[PDB]
Amino acid sequence: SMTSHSWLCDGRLLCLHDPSNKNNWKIFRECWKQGQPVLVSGVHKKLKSELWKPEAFSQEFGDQDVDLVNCRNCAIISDVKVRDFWDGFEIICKRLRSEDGQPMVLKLKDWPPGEDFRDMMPTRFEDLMENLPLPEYTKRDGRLNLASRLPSYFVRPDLGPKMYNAYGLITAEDRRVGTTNLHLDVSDAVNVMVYVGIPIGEGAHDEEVLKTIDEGDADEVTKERIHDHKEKPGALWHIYAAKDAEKIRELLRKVGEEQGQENPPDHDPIHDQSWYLDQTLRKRLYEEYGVQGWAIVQFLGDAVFIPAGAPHQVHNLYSCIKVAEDFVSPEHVKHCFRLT
Ligand SMILES: CS(=O)(=O)N(CC(N)=O)C1CCCCC1
Ligand SMILES: [Cl-]
Ligand SMILES: [Cl-]
Ligand SMILES: [Cl-]
Ligand SMILES: [Cl-]
Ligand SMILES: [Mn+2]
Repeated sequence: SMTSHSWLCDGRLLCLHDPSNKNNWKIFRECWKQGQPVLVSGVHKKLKSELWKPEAFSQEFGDQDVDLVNCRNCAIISDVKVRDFWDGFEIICKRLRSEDGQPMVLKLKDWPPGEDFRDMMPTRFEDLMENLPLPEYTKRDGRLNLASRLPSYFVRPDLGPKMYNAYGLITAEDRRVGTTNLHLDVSDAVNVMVYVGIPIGEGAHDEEVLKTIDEGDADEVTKERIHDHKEKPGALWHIYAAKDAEKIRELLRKVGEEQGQENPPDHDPIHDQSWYLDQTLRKRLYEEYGVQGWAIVQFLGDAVFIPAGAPHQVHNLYSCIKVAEDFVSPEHVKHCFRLT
């Protein structure tokens, strides 16, 4: 039977089933006011799937100049063609190699650049914006989005959306690394998985993906989405309540000191965007500071709602294309106020 919703993270995470259901707000707003993230599945079935393929991005935009990051060591690969990234998205033997001769795990940095998404890709922009869930919250001019309505006493988000493109992490050592490191945003955001690329050549890399999800602390119902429904998993997220950010800063100041970093006692390890919380650090956060998070596996077509001020990190299981839009809900506008 079709149902309006279900629960993940043992009842702590709302999962809405129909992205275009006009009654979603009634269930959504109760969870959202308490500072929880929310998941909405099925957004891929609303989109024009031909507009979101890596081969199309390569063919249409391949000649533009970009920087990449090596996700294993944070090295920057300067001033290469965007086709050098896209043509290795799923075919492993086409990927740029490190000195060791291994194919690199790469992230495409700031592409499209700044606020240029709408100008460069007007048809993609239309397809996405017209199919975002909770549109009174997420559309540029929706009635519950205060972005366009606030004075300069509030930090206003840039014009979006922003695209996030990166390969999947592969090895046991890769389990300890992030695609995007732990950080927080002063605005709310919705992040949609529009494409998951399962590669070929080293195409049989299914079992380390399971160990990563398991060690990632994913719930039993989330593991049933793979084994029972054969949905494509993109990325493993950890999200923490805005109210726990200072306890996370205290853990990361202590670990920094243990590892011989030499940091003033007030510096901000979350703003630095330099940490990924691996299994050891997440267990220590829980045991020593009493802080619990949400471990979320974002499948193809899943939209993750991230509350303003909530620390979060992203670990790609396979190659992913994500598109995110910022918004300012009245529930969380305190997070972007420039005084007290
Ligand atoms: C110190 S901070 O965490 O960077 N911060 C203060 C601010 N004025 O932006 C806000 C960040 C969003 C959540 C509420 C706090
Ligand atoms: Cl809050
Ligand atoms: Cl376009
Ligand atoms: Cl809505
Ligand atoms: Cl990062
Ligand atoms: Mn973010």
